[PDB]
Amino acid sequence: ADTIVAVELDTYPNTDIGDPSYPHIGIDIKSVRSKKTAKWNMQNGKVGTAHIIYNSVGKRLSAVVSYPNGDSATVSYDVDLDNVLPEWVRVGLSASTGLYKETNTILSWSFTSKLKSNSTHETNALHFVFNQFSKDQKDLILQGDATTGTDGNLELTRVSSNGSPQGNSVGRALFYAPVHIWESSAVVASFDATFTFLIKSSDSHPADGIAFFISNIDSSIPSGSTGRLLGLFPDAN
Amino acid sequence: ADTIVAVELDTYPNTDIGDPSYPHIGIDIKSVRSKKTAKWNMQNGKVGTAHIIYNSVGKRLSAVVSYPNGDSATVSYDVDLDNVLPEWVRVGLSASTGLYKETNTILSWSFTSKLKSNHETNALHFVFNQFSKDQKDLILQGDATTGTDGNLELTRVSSNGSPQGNSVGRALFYAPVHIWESSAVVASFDATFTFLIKSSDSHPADGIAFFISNIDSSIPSGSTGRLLGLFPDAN
Ligand SMILES: CC(C)(C)O[C@H](O)N[C@H](CCC(O)O)C[Se][C@@H]1C=CCCC1
Ligand SMILES: CC(C)(C)O[C@H](O)N[C@H](CCC(O)O)C[Se][C@@H]1C=CCCC1
Ligand SMILES: [Ca+2]
Ligand SMILES: [Ca+2]
Ligand SMILES: [Mn+2]
Ligand SMILES: [Mn+2]
Repeated sequence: ADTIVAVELDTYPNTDIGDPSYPHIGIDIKSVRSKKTAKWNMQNGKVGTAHIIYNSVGKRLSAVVSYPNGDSATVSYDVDLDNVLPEWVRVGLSASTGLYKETNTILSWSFTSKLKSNSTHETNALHFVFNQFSKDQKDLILQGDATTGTDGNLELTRVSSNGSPQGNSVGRALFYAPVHIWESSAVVASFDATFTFLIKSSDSHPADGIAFFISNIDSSIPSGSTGRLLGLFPDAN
Repeated sequence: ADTIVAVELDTYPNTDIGDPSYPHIGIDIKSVRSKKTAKWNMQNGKVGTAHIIYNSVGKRLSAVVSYPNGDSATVSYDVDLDNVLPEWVRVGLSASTGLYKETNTILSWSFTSKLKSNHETNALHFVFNQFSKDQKDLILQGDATTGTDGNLELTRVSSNGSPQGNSVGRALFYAPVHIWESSAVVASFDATFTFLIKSSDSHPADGIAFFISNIDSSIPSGSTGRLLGLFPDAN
């Protein structure tokens, strides 16, 4: 079982897995059962924006999803992610479909991590921005059904050439470089990710969702990780 | 009068008011009496760094002071600045000395604020690693001058290199900061300065603070020594 820290955009209410009875954002530490959730008025076929932020001083991971009509949901959780994450990690995006299905299209993705040790404004830092994904995107490690098509969009799960999503699909995009999320003597580690998405469905019950995740370097899509496990977890412990 | 939010590097234990009995860092919302505080053993004459951090989603203002030897102190407060702060305000540095005195030298000051919404994102980043005699993007107040040594001297220093007593100075960024907004999914900022606090006297005073306030903030009077150039009295 890989280590996973994630912010999950859960579109399908699995009440078997302990998911509230509505779509929701959640914060997941090493389990699909969120540590904290908030109700999320998913808007069909609209372009949504997610922001994940964490600084290691206040030790609070936060997320906010928002749609252009003004509506948004926030969730936040307290943890020393240094306790739970390895020094070095990859970061990425995950999505999945089940019997219910939905476009898991990523239009934009950006990330910044910064390690500020004990000195004069000299920081280890990494910052990347993707607003156009391209067929051959050599700095993404695509896994599963994820393709970065020619439309400038990351499709984390399968889609027909006719705009209909495929069920039973799992996909993920990881930055190629490992990220220095922490190190022993590190007074401030902090990161933040934004991504824009289009989750659209002809279904009543689009499913399932998209997630920003951090896991160890040679993280692969774990088996039995589709639909409700959003490509992150092998099972639902 | 002019609302304030500060992170104070308070070097002098003023129990006549509300400090703790050791030098310290604290988060001040409208009052010198820190809403939270942490023990901070400032290292005389050693160059240190301070990082203020805040995002409008988690509602937690955080701050950490560290020196090169590894040592650092941290303090956080849950607070929704959007509720305490005008949409538009200036940010700055402030410092003061009293009977006891020390250098309040700023070597570097940087600042980022970002206001997002539904890639509609307004932002303001600035960085000073060298201050110059003619810093037209700083509004200097009180005894603050931008020395010839490339540093910002918030309180008065001698031509010799020693500190004045009973001094109070502050540097504010010229441009007003849009610190939050109506359709603001995220309104976050973060600020580090590096500083050199030096005394020969056995107990230095009084401290340095990063602060946020309305656009027309001026030093309220007599806030020297224990009030760190920020609040009029000790309420
Ligand atoms: C929504 C999001 C963009 C994540 O806002 C975060 O607070 N990042 C801001 C700065 C924007 C970042 O994209 O540069 C402050 Se958080 C902190 C900034 C320095 C790097 C670590 C994260
Ligand atoms: C403490 C805090 C305010 C968070 O420091 C940030 O890293 N701003 C620095 C400013 C560096 C300046 O050169 O811009 C990093 Se932001 C900047 C963005 C891309 C180029 C280098 C770093
Ligand atoms: Ca679910
Ligand atoms: Ca004091
Ligand atoms: Mn869920
Ligand atoms: Mn104090």
